[PDB]
Amino acid sequence: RPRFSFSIAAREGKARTGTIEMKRGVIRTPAFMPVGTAATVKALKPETVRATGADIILGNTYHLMLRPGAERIAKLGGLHSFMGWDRPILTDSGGYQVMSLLTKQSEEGVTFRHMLSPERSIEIQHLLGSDIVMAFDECTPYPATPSRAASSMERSMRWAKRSRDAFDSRKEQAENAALFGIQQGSVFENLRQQSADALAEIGFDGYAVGGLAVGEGQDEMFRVLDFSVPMLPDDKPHYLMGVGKPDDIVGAVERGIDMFDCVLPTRSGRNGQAFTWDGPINIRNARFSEDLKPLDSECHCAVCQKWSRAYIHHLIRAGEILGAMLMTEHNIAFYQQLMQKIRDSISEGRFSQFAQDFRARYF
Amino acid sequence: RPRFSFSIAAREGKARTGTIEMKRGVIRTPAFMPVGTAATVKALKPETVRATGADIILGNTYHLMLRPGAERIAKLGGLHSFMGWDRPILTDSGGYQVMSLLTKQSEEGVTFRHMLSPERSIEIQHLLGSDIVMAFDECTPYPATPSRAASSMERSMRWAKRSRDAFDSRKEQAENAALFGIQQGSVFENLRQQSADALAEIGFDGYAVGGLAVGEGQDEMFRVLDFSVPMLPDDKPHYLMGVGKPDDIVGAVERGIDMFDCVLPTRSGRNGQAFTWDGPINIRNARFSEDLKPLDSECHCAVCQKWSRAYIHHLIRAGEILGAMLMTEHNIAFYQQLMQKIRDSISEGRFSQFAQDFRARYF
Ligand SMILES: CNc1nc2c(CCNC[C@]34C[C@H]5C[C@H](C[C@H](C5)C3)C4)c3nc(N)[nH]c(=O)c3cc2[nH]1
Ligand SMILES: CNc1nc2c(CCNC[C@]34C[C@H]5C[C@H](C[C@H](C5)C3)C4)c3nc(N)[nH]c(=O)c3cc2[nH]1
Ligand SMILES: [Zn+2]
Ligand SMILES: [Zn+2]
Repeated sequence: RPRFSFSIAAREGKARTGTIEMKRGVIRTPAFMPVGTAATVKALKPETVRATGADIILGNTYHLMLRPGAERIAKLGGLHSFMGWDRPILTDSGGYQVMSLLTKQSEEGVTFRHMLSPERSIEIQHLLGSDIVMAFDECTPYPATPSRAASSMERSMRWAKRSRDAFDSRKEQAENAALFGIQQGSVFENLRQQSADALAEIGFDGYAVGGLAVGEGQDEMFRVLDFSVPMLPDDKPHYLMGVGKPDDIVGAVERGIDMFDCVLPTRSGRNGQAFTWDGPINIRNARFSEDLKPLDSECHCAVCQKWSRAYIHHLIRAGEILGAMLMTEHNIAFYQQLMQKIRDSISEGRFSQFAQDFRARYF
Repeated sequence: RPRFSFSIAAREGKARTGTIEMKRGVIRTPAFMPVGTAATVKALKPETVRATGADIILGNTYHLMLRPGAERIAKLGGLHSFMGWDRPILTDSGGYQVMSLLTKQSEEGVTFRHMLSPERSIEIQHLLGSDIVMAFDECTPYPATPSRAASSMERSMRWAKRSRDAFDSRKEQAENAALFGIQQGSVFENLRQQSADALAEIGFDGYAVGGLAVGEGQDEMFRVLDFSVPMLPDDKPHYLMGVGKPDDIVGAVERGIDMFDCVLPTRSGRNGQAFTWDGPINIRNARFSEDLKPLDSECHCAVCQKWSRAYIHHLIRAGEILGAMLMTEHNIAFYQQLMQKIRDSISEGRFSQFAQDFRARYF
């Protein structure tokens, strides 16, 4: 396999389905990437994550640099060996924590004491042995004034160039990993354009839409996606960072997005929320106490083949670890099944009908 | 398979190895039974528990009657269907909580508000669909004066008769399940004898040694086992309740015990203690932070085939669920491997040498 190749096999409107080939495996797109902070997809063994259909998982610079440490993970053989996942890994750069968290910021980077800069972030991702490296950016807070959004975005573009140069200066990283740039600009079309232009001028293997799912709501997110994704190079993958609920994903795919990551299936699962084709349910609710049906009626996952809502209701109410294990496996499988249905419907030219059918039932 | 059959295949001294055949499967003895309070072996799927080699698991009247409720579990199909374990299940009767916990006691039973009595305990075990039912007893506290130990023991024997009669009066239970009586008497030989005599006069399918592992220490426990186990019928299984550390198990087998249950491999695992043939280790200790070896060098479990001490060290320190999953799988597998080595060494007539070798290395 090559270091990186994206090929588009079918289109419907702005939607695309295809594959990313990398040394450690193939990624079917549109793709959902389960996430983790501490070198684990919470409550799942890697083999379980792979069984749900995930092709790639996501890790993060900020948390792994604190614990167990990037240098430590490299001494131990890298992240793949450490956690036992041998397929591609994408790592975020720390740029969302630049917003979400404790800091002193400057053009050099951000101090948290721990420092992150374009160079340090790319170095940490190298030490982890990430397959897809994210540029170090600033997720602009929402709302932002145009002036502030512009200043933030411009800094991110300078950081994007520094990220590219750091990555290219490390031959092993440049020969075996991919680098994605991240578009900023808040909700403003001209800033989004300026950012896309800067990023394509630098040149990346893939392009993320950053700065969304930060409180603007779905309607505004979709409005921004409407003009922002066509600004990105068509022939490279488009990654929407931190999205989202099943209906967010469907709409985003309709607007040209190829890749997604979100804590929702994992986190929500441990809190008792199960995704179903009839919408989400909270398994802790008393109405499930004697319900022998599986979480979802059509789901193919191992949890729905064997255990009832009633049992899982009990496990979550009792604070049992197996409750979190089962809910998480189901929700990740659900998400993977959603992505499969999306890929199949685009390849068959019936995605708009699927999106319609999906929404009528889910809502 | 019959309702219940115990056959002894080999002996060495007081030690025995054999099988218990029941409708839901065969149990190899000496046996270790993983336990749970809430219709789960904590942090493990049933299939994982079975893969470690367990033939039978233990549940408990007291906790399941509180949550999710015995009647509820029966409405849902019984414990086996509910939790997804189709092999035998032994249930304790609530008698240890009579000691360990909130109560008003009388000859009728104990109020906790929830009531337990011989009749109610046996009924709950029926509703759960337990394969091996424990008589409802009182675990005498330690230390106890001879007078108090006797009074307690006598009440337990009256409760044992009531337990037998309740069990026999329910034809489905009597035809498909087994009933074990529990010997009391504290540390006093004459009371232990009186109790064994009472229990054999009633007649049970198996006999438990109750009232130990309640703070007397190993030396005293062994001294009591020395005279107490030969008081029990030789041709029925001998179950030591709530024991124990690997060396407790080896010594108890040397004194004629066939069956064991303990929270240690599960609980200790979630707290960071791993069992190894070189003794227990606390994986949280900094000395393991960069240790690429598995938990144990010889263990056959899936965790030792794939992950390092370093990774599991990280998981436990980070409070990750997968840390508890991995530690628990390993410790239960370890315990099952110990039992296999014990069974093999008795069947080959080299158990005393194994016990010796085991202790030299473990300590
Ligand atoms: C929620 N909406 C949202 N997320 C966003 C992220 C993080 C993506 N998820 C990774 C992450 C973040 C947290 C939570 C988990 C694990 C680990 C820490 C990595 C996912 C973002 N990351 C970067 N670098 N830049 C953004 O603009 C950005 C915008 C986001 N908008
Ligand atoms: C620790 N030493 C010890 N245990 C003992 C138990 C409980 C066995 N384990 C079941 C149990 C108990 C707790 C903890 C887990 C799950 C569930 C609740 C069932 C194991 C005992 N049970 C009964 N009926 N009688 C005893 O004399 C007795 C003595 C014990 N001495
Ligand atoms: Zn499912
Ligand atoms: Zn092991």
